[PDB]
Parts: sequence; C-alpha cells; structure tokens
Amino acid sequence: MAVYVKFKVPEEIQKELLDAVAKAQKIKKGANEVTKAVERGIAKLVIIAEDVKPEEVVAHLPYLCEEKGIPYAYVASKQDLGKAAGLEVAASSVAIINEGDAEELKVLIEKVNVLKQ
Repeated sequence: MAVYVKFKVPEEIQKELLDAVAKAQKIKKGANEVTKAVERGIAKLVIIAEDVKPEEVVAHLPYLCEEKGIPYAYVASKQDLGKAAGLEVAASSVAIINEGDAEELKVLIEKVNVLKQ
C-alpha cells in the first residue's frame, strides 16, 4: 500500500465514489488537471486511485487537498476511475467540479470525513 493512501475506503464507498464521478456534470481528469483544480480551489472533491505507478504522479495530492480544505478519498483502480470519468484509458485522479447529485455528494463527503480519522 502506497504511502499516499492515508486511510482505507470501504469498497462500498469506493463504488459510490465511482458513481459520483460517472454522474458528475463537470470533472478534471489526471494528476495535472486535478492538481490545478485543487490549487484554484474549484474542486469539490478529489478521487485518487490506489494503484498509480509511479506513486509520485499523485503522492502530493493528499497534502495539497488538505492545504486547500478540499475533501479527498480513494478507489482501488485507476482503470475503473478512468472508465467512470468517461475515458478509454486509466485516470490516476479525478476532481469533481460540478456534481450530478448535490445531496449524494454531501453525504459522500461526510462519510469520507469520518474515515480520515
């Protein structure tokens, strides 16, 4: 398990995370765009895959999200995350900018907040 994975997200909540990405109205995909979205403060929540190699592609994201007050969590597979983001390829990370379901997003963020201590 990579040092960048700071807490373990139950598979059920990982599924909800992938679903939140899949129904989002606007997202950023991959480490470069996600990093910019967090720096800009426009990301509502950041999803990071646990199997990114090299780990340095996303290792800085947890610190950065915490430093910008932006919630983040994990899913097991960059391939699953890219497919949820509507891609034909993997995505190391995704930032939800404009979500599909505001209530669902709010509940998901709360659940994540509980996991991260």
